[PDB]
Amino acid sequence: YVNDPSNYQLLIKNLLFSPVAFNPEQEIVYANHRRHSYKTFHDRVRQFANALTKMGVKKGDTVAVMDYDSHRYLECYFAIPMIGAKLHMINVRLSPEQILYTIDHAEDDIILIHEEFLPILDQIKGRIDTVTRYVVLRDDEECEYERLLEQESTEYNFPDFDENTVATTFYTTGTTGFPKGVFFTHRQLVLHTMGILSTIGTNASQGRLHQGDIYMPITPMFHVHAWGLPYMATMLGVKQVYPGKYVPDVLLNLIEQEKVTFSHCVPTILHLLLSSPKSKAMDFSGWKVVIGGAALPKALCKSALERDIDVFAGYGMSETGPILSIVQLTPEQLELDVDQQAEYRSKTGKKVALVEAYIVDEDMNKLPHDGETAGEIVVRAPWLTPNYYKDNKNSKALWRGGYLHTGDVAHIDDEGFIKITDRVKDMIKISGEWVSSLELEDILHQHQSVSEVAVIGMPHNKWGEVPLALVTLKEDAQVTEKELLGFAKDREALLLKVKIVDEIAKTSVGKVDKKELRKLHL
Amino acid sequence: YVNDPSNYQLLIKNLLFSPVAFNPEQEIVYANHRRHSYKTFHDRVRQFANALTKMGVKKGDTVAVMDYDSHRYLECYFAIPMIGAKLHMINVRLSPEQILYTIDHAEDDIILIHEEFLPILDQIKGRIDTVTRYVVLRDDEECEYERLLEQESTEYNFPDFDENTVATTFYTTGTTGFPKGVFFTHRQLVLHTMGILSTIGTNASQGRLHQGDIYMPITPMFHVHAWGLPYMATMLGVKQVYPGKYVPDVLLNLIEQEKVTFSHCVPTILHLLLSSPKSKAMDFSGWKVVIGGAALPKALCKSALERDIDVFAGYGMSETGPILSIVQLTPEQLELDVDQQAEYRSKTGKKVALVEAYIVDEDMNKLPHDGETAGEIVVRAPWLTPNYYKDNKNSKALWRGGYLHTGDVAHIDDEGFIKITDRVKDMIKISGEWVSSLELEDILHQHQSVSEVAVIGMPHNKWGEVPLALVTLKEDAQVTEKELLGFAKDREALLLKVKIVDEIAKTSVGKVDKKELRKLHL
Amino acid sequence: YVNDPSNYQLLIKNLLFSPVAFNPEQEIVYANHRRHSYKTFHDRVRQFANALTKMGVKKGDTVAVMDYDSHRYLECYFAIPMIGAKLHMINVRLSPEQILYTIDHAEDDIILIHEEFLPILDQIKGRIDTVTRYVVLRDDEECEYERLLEQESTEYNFPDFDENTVATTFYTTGTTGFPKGVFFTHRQLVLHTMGILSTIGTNASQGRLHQGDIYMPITPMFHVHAWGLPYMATMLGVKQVYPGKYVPDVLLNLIEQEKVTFSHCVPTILHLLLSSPKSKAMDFSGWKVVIGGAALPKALCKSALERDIDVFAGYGMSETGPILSIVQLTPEQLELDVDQQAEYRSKTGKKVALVEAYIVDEDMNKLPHDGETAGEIVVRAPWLTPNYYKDNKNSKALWRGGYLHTGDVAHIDDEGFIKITDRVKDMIKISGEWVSSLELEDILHQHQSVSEVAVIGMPHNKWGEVPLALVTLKEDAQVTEKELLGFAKDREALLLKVKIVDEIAKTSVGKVDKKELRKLHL
Ligand SMILES: Nc1ncnc2c1ncn2[C@@H]1O[C@H](COP(=O)(O)OP(=O)(O)NP(=O)(O)O)[C@@H](O)[C@H]1O
Ligand SMILES: Nc1ncnc2c1ncn2[C@@H]1O[C@H](COP(=O)(O)OP(=O)(O)NP(=O)(O)O)[C@@H](O)[C@H]1O
Ligand SMILES: Nc1ncnc2c1ncn2[C@@H]1O[C@H](COP(=O)(O)OP(=O)(O)NP(=O)(O)O)[C@@H](O)[C@H]1O
Ligand SMILES: [Mg+2]
Ligand SMILES: [Mg+2]
Ligand SMILES: [Mg+2]
Repeated sequence: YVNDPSNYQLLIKNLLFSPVAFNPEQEIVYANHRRHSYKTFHDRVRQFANALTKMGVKKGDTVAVMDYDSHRYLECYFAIPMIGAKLHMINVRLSPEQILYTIDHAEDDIILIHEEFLPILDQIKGRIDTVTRYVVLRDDEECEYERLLEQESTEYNFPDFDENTVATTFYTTGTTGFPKGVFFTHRQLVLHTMGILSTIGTNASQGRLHQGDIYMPITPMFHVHAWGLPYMATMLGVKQVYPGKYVPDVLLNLIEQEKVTFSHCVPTILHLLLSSPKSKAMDFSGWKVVIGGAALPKALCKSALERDIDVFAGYGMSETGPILSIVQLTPEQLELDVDQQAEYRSKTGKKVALVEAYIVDEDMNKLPHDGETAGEIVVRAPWLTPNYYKDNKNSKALWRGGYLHTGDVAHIDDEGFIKITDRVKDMIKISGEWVSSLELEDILHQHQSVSEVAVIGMPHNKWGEVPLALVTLKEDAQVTEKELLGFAKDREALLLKVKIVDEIAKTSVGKVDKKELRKLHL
Repeated sequence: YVNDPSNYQLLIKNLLFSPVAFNPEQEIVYANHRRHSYKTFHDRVRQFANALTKMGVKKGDTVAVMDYDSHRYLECYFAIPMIGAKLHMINVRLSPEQILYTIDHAEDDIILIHEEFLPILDQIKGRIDTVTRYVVLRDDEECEYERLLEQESTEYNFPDFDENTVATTFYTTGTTGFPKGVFFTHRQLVLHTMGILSTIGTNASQGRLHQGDIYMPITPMFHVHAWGLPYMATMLGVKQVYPGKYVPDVLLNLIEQEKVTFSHCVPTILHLLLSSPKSKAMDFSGWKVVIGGAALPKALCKSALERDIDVFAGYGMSETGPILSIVQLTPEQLELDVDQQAEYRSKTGKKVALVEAYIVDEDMNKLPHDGETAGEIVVRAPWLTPNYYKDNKNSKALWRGGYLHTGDVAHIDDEGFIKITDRVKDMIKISGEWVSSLELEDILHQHQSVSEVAVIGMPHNKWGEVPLALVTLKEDAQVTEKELLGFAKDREALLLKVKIVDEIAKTSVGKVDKKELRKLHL
Repeated sequence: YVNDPSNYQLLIKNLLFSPVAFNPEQEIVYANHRRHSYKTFHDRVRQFANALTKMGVKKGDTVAVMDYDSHRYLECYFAIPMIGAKLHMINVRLSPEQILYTIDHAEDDIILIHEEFLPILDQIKGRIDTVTRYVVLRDDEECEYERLLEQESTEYNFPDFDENTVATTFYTTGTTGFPKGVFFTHRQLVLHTMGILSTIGTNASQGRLHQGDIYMPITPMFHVHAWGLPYMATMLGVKQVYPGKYVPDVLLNLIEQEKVTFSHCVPTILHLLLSSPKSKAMDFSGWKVVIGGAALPKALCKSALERDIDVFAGYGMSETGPILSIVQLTPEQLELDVDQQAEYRSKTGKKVALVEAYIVDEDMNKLPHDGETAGEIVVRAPWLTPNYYKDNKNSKALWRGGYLHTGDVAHIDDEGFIKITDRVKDMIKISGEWVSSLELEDILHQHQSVSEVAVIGMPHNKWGEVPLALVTLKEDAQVTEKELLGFAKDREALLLKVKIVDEIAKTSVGKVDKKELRKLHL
């Protein structure tokens, strides 16, 4: 087969071999374990490509990875798609049965697994069918990955192919069902990297990623491509530090010792870092954390700002690149005091380059951006999944009306800021209105004796759903007093019914399992 | 969206609206039930398109059909792909559990079902999830299909789209596993129609389909697109007769009364037609039957030829268009007596236009075409399925080495004739050689007291498999005598071990279930 | 670059290596010069590919050919596109200045020229810039083509590429302007071959091309791909005879000696063949000539039919494949006497498979097919050129309204027969009506003393054009008598003005130059 050289294909190999800046002596660091350079990283990628080719991996095969944040994961990220194979990212926090389901669904050919998840694989080994090889990863010289890499040469000619070939795949958390498989191509990943770099690098003076930064991930990195940050960092040729296990002390040592300036985490990990005693005598005025898990609270943002940390929220939903929104503050808003700055930073943010992001009601009428009217977000972007893997009913509901349906209810204002209120499946329909469960669950959580609250909604057969607030307490506070306090705030008349429960069911990842609560409590 | 008009897309709507010949007053006949014209057929197709659009069917939806050969099936064949939807063909001869599996796997949106398969649907109705509507078809005016057609107008503007959009899908019989989903696009179907028309219409004087023929199908028509014949006939604008139930008497009346000249069936139906008493006083010297089920025997071919019937074999395997080979006789071979003509007609035939069809061993070395060396057939054609639906392990084994693996062992000769010997999974490996089970099962079936024979193969742990001949008899013939007769023919020394069984297990369609025999008998 | 094997590309190499029928011992014959077999033809094609690769020809280079009908031209037809280069066909009947213009416009890299056109090249050699090599072709062993072929081996691996790569190009005759460059791709040529084979091979009993025919071209073969016949014949594996110079005696010897059954020519050559004395004692009842030049007259058709020749007209216009219409007679019309059969055969014919062919007025309103209303023909087909080479103004006028504008006025009837009346640029607009010049020029040509007549049209500044009939006579017949005879036939009142001229200007090919007549006579 002969192709004309003029036709250019967007490939990940161009992301690695044609960076914005390449520094041969820049360091890739795996926490207290392994330091090497970029000129060693490229040779390592070529060696891994040779080893994969020797192993029988081809243009259609699937390699699954199950480990922590390390140099090996970045090497996989770059080497497996370049061969033409597909990289399946396994969520290690799922239950072993869910992991078995995802492995059978994806039909992986090779499995690279750390030596820490071996007991999990022991339970799920008899019932796995398609895997011809397991490669055990270790933090010492006894690693099979290192043994397989050290036999091959550092020379490899990476092929080019169509830019629409699938590169990566992973599964959703599954709070509402079984996990859903989402996949992306080489083109989509390259475009996402360039679009996000154009959006966040061109900011005037706040929340920008540039070639002088030092990057350390704090998100799982096996979920949403670690927000695409490991790709972007590799394009900038910046120093990269990989922590591994996420122990707050080792993280607060890696920051400081390595002078990390850019990272991204979730509100729980940020709270753990800020509350650790070792952080009380630590300098934080070089750190730019990006919070993208869910619903950055105002108090956490204010405390982080008072610690002189550049904190801003981002919004992505695991099948949209993932990045769709990033908080960017103009220099006029950089004067505002800590309260107003926290208010602006806590929002989901404005849409990134090449994104439509309309707000819509049902039937698709494109509600106005007045700042209080709420509706589902429908988006168009170069890096959206076209459907779900081996699913057609949910794929059909995903792209209804020619737009991707996120399933999140939000209100946009005149300035373009987006504020998510709830999920579509979690809204409470009283008569014809959609009542967000999050707002009144926060109202009830403002009580001193309330530990946690979940609102679901119970059928009335007269007007519709009626909110049901399942509350777990720490002290003795009475059921009637919750209703009295709720009447004292928020109009719900007498429709707020509160039930005291011993525990509130969670999911495997850690989110609240509302479907399980509906199963137990009507 | 704007497309340039110069770019031409191969679509089925071009197959219908730009035929080789269009005759407005040509007849479409449904046996003793409904006669109409082509000028009524086009209006009917447009009415069905309007009804489907009114029903909510869109460019990605799936419509399943479960009925006999009729005008309605042709209307579905043409109207469902033109809308952009996908036509799922349901094999009604499968067991209801297998039908449920295929329905769940395909995720059909609408189901059109005859009133005869309603009891089957009753068993499989609770466990079906994706179907929003069932349309019951009837042979009287009470048909819901006719009621839905008569409400709409005969005007419709059929959209154009990409020629790689999937048009049809169906599942394999499943003699070796569970059924496998295969799909084809608009381009592939159009190319298959044109290629087969070029191959069979240009024959000099034997076995040709031309614009003066009358076409009646005798194959299921819900399996392999009825060999693509209903499309091809519609391109030629020839008279089409649809029998329905396949009763030999009604078939032998439709031939004669309608003067059918071209058809296609399987050896069992042909034997039933030839053995019917009503055929003893019937003229057959205008009929050209195409036999494509499996292994046209020489005796049947000779008797059909003595009845002055133009009989020739065709080879296709349900995921290759299906047509790959057609027997075509040069005018020199038209002189040969009935025995030599039967020998030439019983073969699978030469490859059709735009087909490679190499013979190969294992490891892919492309064995010579000497006429006795046997190997697997590997093909390349414009109309091959790229993979299996929602399957990746079997898809990977399907296209190994860059060629489609049929799984049939055959030998090709210098003239180009192909003769299938067995299936790959049915070959017996004694020491290093592949022994076809079909040849020695025929040898054993030549016995007078043998009713049927199946050869599978039993492990020896010394050289390999050892053939095991499970034989069902009609009379008293002894186990030792089978071995003695086998030694008298065919070198197998003493390796032919014969076991007498009461019955031989079959599959749902009617083929011999060799996997079940291996499960019962070791 | 790696491509998946499932994706199939329509290429000419598949036309050669995957035919409908391949016969190794079938003969390719070059009249009284060279006989070889197909097994020699394939080796010759591979040798030519090796020689072209050795010469520096690449995937974008251009090779021009300037010779007669021979085996070498077929070898070029097949070998040059297979390499990926572009085959430029040079019309040797154009004036040397026009040939220079076309050569400079196309920018040919290599030129293969016969030893007969060498004096023409001598005049046009200084002013040619892009040609790095001339290869002189001869009918003896001193041919440079044979010398270049005999040095290479008969083994070559032909590459595959995109099916939209340009394969052939040539220029129009230029009766209305300068020649216009038209080009076609591999896909278009393959589709044209298959579509025409499906259309003409499936005819019941008249005018069909099958695998038992013997093919000899009588059209230039450097113009419109010789109607695509050399490709189609090669797909059928039929015997091919190439005459060379078109001497009527050698043609009438090649027919008879080689038993040619299928050919195609123009009315002038057919008249010369029928009027030759050697044809008076010749048997013609196996010959099927296809007449596609222009306007097959009824008298010629009747005389050819009385000679027991199967004659039918075809319509194509050098940028539409070219074939768009072929006359096909149903078996009911095969009973009709010679007069009615000649009437039916003289028409342009019905459209071939996959062709729309609407009749339209100006502004595009799609006039009815009543049989007498005339309008321009607008067509859609898989094998139409998308634009003109290096032209954008005429390309824009070519595809106005989303349909290709042929520029011919015709009327279609209820049965689908098309009858061209004139060209759009040749119609005479009296007040608001379009008067065909051909009809009244035939009326005037019915006079005994008229040798030839051309009607152009002279401005009146009152209602519009007024026909002007320039007539060249053989005898003394008077100007007034032409008008009197014209009034005796045909309503033109007194608007038919006739002028006697000594000679009527023709074009380089031989058609009447109406633009030159407008330049000389107002
Ligand atoms: N910045 C944010 N603010 C508020 N909510 C957010 C933010 N980022 C993400 N979310 C929510 O978290 C979700 C992340 O999606 P995902 O990672 O697939 O988990 P999931 O939706 O629970 N998986 P599934 O149960 O299959 O839908 C989004 O759909 C939002 O509902
Ligand atoms: N002319 C023929 N001569 C001999 N065998 C044939 C012929 N035509 C078809 N066959 C056989 O019949 C098969 C038809 O394939 P198909 O309709 O999918 O049934 P199947 O193979 O049993 N389905 P599956 O069990 O999933 O492979 C071919 O694969 C051949 O093995
Ligand atoms: N069967 C036919 N009957 C009548 N006229 C025909 C027939 N076939 C071709 N023609 C005419 O001949 C033309 C052939 O086109 P072509 O070979 O390009 O010559 P041309 O039109 O003179 N070149 P150009 O001057 O650039 O348009 C058609 O456009 C018709 O006008
Ligand atoms: Mg989600
Ligand atoms: Mg099969
Ligand atoms: Mg023209």
